[PDB]
Amino acid sequence: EMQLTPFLILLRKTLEQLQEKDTGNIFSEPVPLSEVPDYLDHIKKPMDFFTMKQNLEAYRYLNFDDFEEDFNLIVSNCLKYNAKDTIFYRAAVRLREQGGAVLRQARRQAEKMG
Repeated sequence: EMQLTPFLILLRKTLEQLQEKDTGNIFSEPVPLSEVPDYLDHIKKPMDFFTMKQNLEAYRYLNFDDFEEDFNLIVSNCLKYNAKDTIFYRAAVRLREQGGAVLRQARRQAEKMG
């Protein structure tokens, strides 16, 4: 029923909006494992906005929940790995806060499609 192209257009816009909230671009690329050698010790599934864009374009997000789940991993991995008193941890809290409103608006648009 629901068409694929307008859904992917929405996800592209939503991803851009989420990225815009990450003003430091600290989530724009994968955590460099060369520089954080213990990262995979703690984090089961790394995620970042570039990997999300690739997934998007590989038609790997066919419902809103799967897209939102990867965004949430960006946040949750960061909260997990970094101490509370760091800029990184607080950036993840802020992203959670500001990304929430973005996601809620985008999900309503997706619901209007079905």
